[PDB]
Amino acid sequence: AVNGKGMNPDYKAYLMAPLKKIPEVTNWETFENDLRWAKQNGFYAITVDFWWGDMEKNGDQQFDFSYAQRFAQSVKNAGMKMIPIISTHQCGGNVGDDCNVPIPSWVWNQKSDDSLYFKSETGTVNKETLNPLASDVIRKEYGELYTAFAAAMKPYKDVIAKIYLSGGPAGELRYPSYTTSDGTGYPSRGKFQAYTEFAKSKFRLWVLNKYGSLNEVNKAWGTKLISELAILPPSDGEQFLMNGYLSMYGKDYLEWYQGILENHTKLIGELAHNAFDTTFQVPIGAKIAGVHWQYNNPTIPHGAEKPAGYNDYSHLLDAFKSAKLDVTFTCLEMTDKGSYPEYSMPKTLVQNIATLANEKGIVLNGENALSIGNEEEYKRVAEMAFNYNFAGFTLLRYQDVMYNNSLMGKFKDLLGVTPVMQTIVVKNVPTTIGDTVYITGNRAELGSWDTKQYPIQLYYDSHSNDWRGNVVLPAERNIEFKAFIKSKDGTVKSWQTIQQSWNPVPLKTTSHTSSW
Ligand SMILES: OC[C@H]1O[C@H](O[C@H]2[C@H](O)[C@@H](O)[C@H](O)O[C@@H]2CO)[C@H](O)[C@@H](O)[C@@H]1O
Ligand SMILES: OC[C@H]1O[C@H](O[C@H]2[C@H](O)[C@@H](O)[C@H](O)O[C@@H]2CO)[C@H](O)[C@@H](O)[C@@H]1O
Ligand SMILES: [Ca+2]
Repeated sequence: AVNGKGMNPDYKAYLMAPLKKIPEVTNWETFENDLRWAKQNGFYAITVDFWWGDMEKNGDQQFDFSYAQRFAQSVKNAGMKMIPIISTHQCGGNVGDDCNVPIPSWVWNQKSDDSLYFKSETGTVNKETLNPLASDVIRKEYGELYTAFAAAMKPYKDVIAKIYLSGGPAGELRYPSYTTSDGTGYPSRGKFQAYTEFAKSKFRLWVLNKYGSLNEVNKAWGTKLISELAILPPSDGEQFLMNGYLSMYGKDYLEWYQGILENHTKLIGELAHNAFDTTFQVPIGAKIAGVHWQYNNPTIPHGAEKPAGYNDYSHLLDAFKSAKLDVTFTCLEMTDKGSYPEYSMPKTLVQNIATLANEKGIVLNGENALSIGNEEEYKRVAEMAFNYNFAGFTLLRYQDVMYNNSLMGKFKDLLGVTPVMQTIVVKNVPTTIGDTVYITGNRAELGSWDTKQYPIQLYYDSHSNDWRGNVVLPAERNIEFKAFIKSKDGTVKSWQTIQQSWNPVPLKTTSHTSSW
């Protein structure tokens, strides 16, 4: 893996449940059979959306956690674990949405102003989730829902492995910048969603709070605004994305725009920890979308990410760290294109996020953006997961593998693996001062024969006078590997003579010993 390391010891595979209720797509008895089959194929837990529109449908504090508890019982019956997603977002309207579960309609009556929803540059209204700006309502409702859900799930704390929060559209922490109705779907540039009267006033007061007065604002932006009401978000989104973003105004607007998402993260994180920590003691996570299109566009750089709220990934990730939330990223199955008209750089995106997460000590998890029907995609997911220190991978979605034995088996082989610690010992390595030893092998867990950035580093054991290392390998999988020396300057000096193999890697810890 990157930086002489191996696969993450805590790696786990998860499976996404259907979008609809089990009773609609199947029956409880069969569901339990499925869960046992999934487990048989390396899946540790099943992630599931518990829709806000279902749990507090009729009115404020009129909860219905019956489905959730029933679901939990079957998971317990199957001998599995579950990862619930408190979905405070709408089901239906996004890609792959075979459902229609809006958020509680009575919530929109709480406010008389447009503070609860989103409005695009062109006036397209979005209501598939609450606008992070209405923190007062978010605090009341999410606090109430998180606490209520905790109480109802208390009896099943044993089958709950982790809890996901919903940061916005599709359960991701972002703005609804890419929708068909707004005409901003992939691979188009996104539109900013801060055009409600409420959003305008918040930005204005935020700016005035930072500078104090219009005189100091104009002095900082090098502008000539006559009135405070002139302080407004980008009237021309494309122009802003072309060069407007480079100005002091641009920096300020993007700071606020993204800041709203960072504060949201710290809020829902605080409420979540307060609600679940004492009872469950499990990690809580949230998701960051994979806005890979218009990434390397020359005229409008990151033209889709910015309107979604993603301007400074490093700054965004600090919010997760402080809120004590694990991060989940998607697009692990895709590869870079970076060509007109899409300018799609998914792989590059993932690598950057992973590197940032890893340097910040944030636990990282991944998902596939779209359904997979070929082992090739699984292979890509494997390269990223095992080489970029991902703590877990969640397959989207249930039906894809549950009703296809061939695809299910390939998933088992490549991704449904159990990481086991093993000691690799190499004897008689003709090293010179400055020489470092490494091993690389066929599987993605061993760096896929890469010698540049994915090899696993070995160290010299002065007591036994050899090179060895505690490497984490996939249990019960056949592997082929070879040791090699790297000169001080970072170039391959030589390779071990005979190719080594372990058919298969033992489930129990031991050591593979070979000579140069
Ligand atoms: O709030 C002041 C004005 O901001 C925007 O204008 C920006 C423009 O969006 C940006 O691309 C350019 O670089 O800077 C100007 C301001 O200097 C709004 O479009 C204006 O209506 C506001 O008055
Ligand atoms: O079941 C979890 C969520 O699944 C969908 O959202 C996915 C989307 O389909 C996928 O392309 C993208 O990469 O990730 C998101 C989030 O995992 C549903 O649309 C959501 O409503 C569900 O919460
Ligand atoms: Ca409530």
